Amino acid sequence: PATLYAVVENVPPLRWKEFVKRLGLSDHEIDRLELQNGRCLREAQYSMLATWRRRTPRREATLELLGRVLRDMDLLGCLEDIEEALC
Repeated sequence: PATLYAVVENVPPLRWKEFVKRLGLSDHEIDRLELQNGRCLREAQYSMLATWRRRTPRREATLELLGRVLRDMDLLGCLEDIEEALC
């Protein structure tokens, strides 16, 4: 969960969907995330990091898949900040 808060802050909100597209989650589910709760953008972005752990069958390394997305988006600096959150 703490890593999810880091990804929500380190990753930009406006381009979050693009970051989500790099995540590989169903594109249509991404649009539905706003319906789940758009009153709180952090809750929406958190929905991706939270719903992903639930909907995706990833037993562990949830940030790992996200980290690879960061590297593709040149967000390695952000992962280091997110990594600091875990530490």
